[PDB]
Amino acid sequence: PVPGHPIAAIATPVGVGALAIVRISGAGVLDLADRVFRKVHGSGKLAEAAGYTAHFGRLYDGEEMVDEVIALVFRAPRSFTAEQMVEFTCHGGPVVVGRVLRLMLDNGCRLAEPGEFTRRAFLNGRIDLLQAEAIGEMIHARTESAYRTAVSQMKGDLSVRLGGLREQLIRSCALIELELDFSEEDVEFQSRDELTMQIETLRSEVNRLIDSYQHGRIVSEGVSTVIAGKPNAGKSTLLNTLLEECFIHDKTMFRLTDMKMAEADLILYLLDLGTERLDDELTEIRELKAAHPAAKFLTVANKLDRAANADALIRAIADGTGTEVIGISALNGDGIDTLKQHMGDLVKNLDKLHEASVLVTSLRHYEALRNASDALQNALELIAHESETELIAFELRAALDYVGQITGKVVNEEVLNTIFDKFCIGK
Amino acid sequence: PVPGHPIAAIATPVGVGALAIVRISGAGVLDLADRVFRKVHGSGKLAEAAGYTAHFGRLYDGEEMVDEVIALVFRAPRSFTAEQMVEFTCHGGPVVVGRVLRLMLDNGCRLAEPGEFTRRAFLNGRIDLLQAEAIGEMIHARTESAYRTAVSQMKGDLSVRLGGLREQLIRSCALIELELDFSEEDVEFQSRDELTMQIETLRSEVNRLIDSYQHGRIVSEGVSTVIAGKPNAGKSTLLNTLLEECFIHDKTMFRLTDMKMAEADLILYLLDLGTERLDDELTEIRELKAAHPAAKFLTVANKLDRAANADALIRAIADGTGTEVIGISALNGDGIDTLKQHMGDLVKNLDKLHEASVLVTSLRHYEALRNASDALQNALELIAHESETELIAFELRAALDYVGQITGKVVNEEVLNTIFDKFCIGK
Ligand SMILES: Nc1nc(=O)c2c([nH]1)NC[C@@H](CNc1ccc(C(=O)N[C@@H](CCC(=O)O)C(=O)O)cc1)N2C=O
Ligand SMILES: Nc1nc(=O)c2c([nH]1)NC[C@@H](CNc1ccc(C(=O)N[C@@H](CCC(=O)O)C(=O)O)cc1)N2C=O
Ligand SMILES: Nc1nc2c(ncn2[C@@H]2O[C@H](COP(=O)(O)OP(=O)(O)O)[C@@H](O)[C@H]2O)c(=O)[nH]1
Ligand SMILES: Nc1nc2c(ncn2[C@@H]2O[C@H](COP(=O)(O)OP(=O)(O)O)[C@@H](O)[C@H]2O)c(=O)[nH]1
Repeated sequence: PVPGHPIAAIATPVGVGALAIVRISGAGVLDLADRVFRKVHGSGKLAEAAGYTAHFGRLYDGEEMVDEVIALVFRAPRSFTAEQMVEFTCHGGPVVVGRVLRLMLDNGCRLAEPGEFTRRAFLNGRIDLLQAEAIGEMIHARTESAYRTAVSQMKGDLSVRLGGLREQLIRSCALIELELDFSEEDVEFQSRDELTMQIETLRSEVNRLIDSYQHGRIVSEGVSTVIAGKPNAGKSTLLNTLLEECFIHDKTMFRLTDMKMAEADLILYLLDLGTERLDDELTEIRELKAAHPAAKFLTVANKLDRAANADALIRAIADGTGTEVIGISALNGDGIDTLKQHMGDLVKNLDKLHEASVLVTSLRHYEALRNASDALQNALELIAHESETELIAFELRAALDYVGQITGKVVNEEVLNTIFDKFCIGK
Repeated sequence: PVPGHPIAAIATPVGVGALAIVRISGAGVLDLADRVFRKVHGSGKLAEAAGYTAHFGRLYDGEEMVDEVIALVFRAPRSFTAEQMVEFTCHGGPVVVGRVLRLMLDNGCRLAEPGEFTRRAFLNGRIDLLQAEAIGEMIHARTESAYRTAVSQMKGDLSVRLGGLREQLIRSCALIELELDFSEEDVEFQSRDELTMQIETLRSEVNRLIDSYQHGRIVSEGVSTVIAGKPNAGKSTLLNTLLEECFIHDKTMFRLTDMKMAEADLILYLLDLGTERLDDELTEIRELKAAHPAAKFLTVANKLDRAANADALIRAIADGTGTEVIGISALNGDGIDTLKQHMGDLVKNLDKLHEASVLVTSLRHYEALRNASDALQNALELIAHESETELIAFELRAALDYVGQITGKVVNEEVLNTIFDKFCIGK
């Protein structure tokens, strides 16, 4: 259970508050703490204290009282990082808290890399990659549904389901992984008949998951929306009135941005109604819609506040493009309520299984679940007819390898880096 | 030791972090905690737990897992508020932390008024008014010297010294407070000779303190500086290049502002060098200096970047006003280093006793120490010659009343309000 280098970090948000937490972790941490911590009543040393036990004392830079704090000892595996840690919670002043962090840093600790604490929690096996990512997802969450999704993932709901898939991928895999030497007349009395039934129910279980990512990505990172249109359309004017940037409506988040339009849930084409000289740029809107059939298209006719006649003009833009058109005054803010309601339509019209089925989020998992079900189909369709008995065991191990990668069974230490660099120093 | 209404509050700074602390306190708080907290391994209830003991469990809104937290039980008088409190430290996401606070609020707690926690700590007598104010002073501190000053006051250094004054004000006061009935031929063999010596050493001890406020106010709330001059002088241009607003230089803070000039440590008069048509507004600068003799005056000749000749002009502004003049280009930033150095001169030239003498800060204390030494002089000079023996006991009780007010011996519950309204919700 090797401990890491002692590391320290401010664990609470930057700013002014009643209290802050400096948290240190790693090899010999509470011996280090003892050099600077001094118990106020009696001298019960921290290194002598039980886990989950709090101590009121003072921090010192040699006769220089840094602050009055409360030290929380954690021991053994029974901590967040699953190593030795103490957590000073001090007065929540920026100058004070910074002094505390420095004191730790001067007396043995190094500054924590971003997400290193959770990284250690995963590496020590207290928590898995899903759960690790879930911690991050919760802290950054800005929607209720995003928050609730991370709670589920932290609780491990997905991990349970994925563990229930590793089940057959241990069962049916090791069943053929023992063809190594004992292959003379190996059977289980019509055994391959049940193996196909194991895979068919196994692959369909993976498919139920790969499906939820459509809803999941929306809940996690919101409905990605592009605002298109030629210069002077009103793009800027709409953007800041609706609030790279995002806003919330009907418990759903919308990521507004410009430029990769491949992968974009909703396209809003802005064109200045009755103002456009060259109005056959509705040919342009016809070929945006055509180039992104997966997206939801929505034609936003701007500058409705002038020319009070444009009902026929709206219908002409509609008919000429086959898209849906909405009249908008981005300056005044007219019909915006109607535009917003049309935007909230995207989530409403999708699918969504019985709420028991947990939503998979994050591209990484999706792609792996795909890679798994492809290897599963390779065993199902490509191999299961007349093909060999050694190449089939390759595909099954490939699937178990893929399902396991999402939970961290196979550590990539670059998959980890992209995950934890996303975290902030302190977690 | 009457407990207050259970109150809850986010105790950590607003924002995004690894961890946050919701802290609740008051009557029956850990019974309330128990309705929502659920220990993860075993069911050791919080209300059954020892003080200074931490518990890892989950918060719930009835089958709805709010978060995975760690509860810290505090009991009896042995807590910050000196009442029953638990402190949940949860994942530091704004959505999460807010959910936690709501859970507390829905299950018995009310939202804490600002500074109520420290208010309770003072009211329960765990801590005094000085120490109470010191907590605030530390959290808001933005200078090292401001930080170190609050630490001293939190440690109680001033309180010790002031307690050492309450000494004689109990000794010499009750010595004459027993003239109530036992006055027939009361003596202590030439007793009044030592009483004057008690007061003379007592009043001079108060005077040592009233003196430190000159340095103290600077350390606490910084050198208050007014930037004066007629429109188009360059006031705005200087202000934002030097950074209502304040900046730091030579470990000292400068409060820049416009208008009450009564009470202002440093006045900078800006006038556009070589640019001023009506240059006999140096009559105006002569009568600012004359109207505020206590302040430090400093004539700042702006717009030096044009007219490369103004050495003679500088000297003319100098000679015509008897002030010190500095050439400044507020736009380019020339001679600003020289202006800053002249500003740092104010703190350097003052007094400062041997560093053992603690700095009194805060107008409130100052005025009270004055009120005390005035009552002390009333006993010393007004009374001690031929005056009565009943009116002398009035002045001595007045001094003890004044010295005691600064430490909270006499609670004003409006003195308290102005102090704690200054605090933020959570402390
Ligand atoms: N003071 C504090 N420190 C933390 O590290 C922390 C909080 N609070 N609040 C939220 C909590 C959530 N995460 C956890 C998870 C597990 C453990 C832990 O000590 N693990 C033991 C539990 C066994 C037990 O005591 O019942 C384990 O062996 O799993 C600590 C924090 N968390 C971090 O965000
Ligand atoms: N978790 C936490 N809670 C707090 O309330 C708190 C921190 N940390 N860190 C800084 C500390 C400073 N203030 C104090 C002061 C006294 C006590 C206290 O429990 N008083 C007992 C001490 C006796 C003992 O255990 O030795 C007393 O009777 O005076 C708690 C916090 N503080 C708040 O800002
Ligand atoms: N009358 C009117 N003018 C608008 C409206 N929206 C934008 N404009 C004007 O059109 C100009 C360009 O708009 P802008 O949002 O910057 O479009 P963009 O440059 O393509 O992002 C601005 O100077 C606005 O004054 C609108 O709804 N009504
Ligand atoms: N060349 C030059 N122009 C300046 C300087 N300082 C200010 N100005 C100009 O003087 C004008 C008024 O300055 P301002 O700071 O607003 O003075 P205030 O209105 O009295 O606060 C501005 O428009 C500046 O362009 C300087 O140091 N050099």
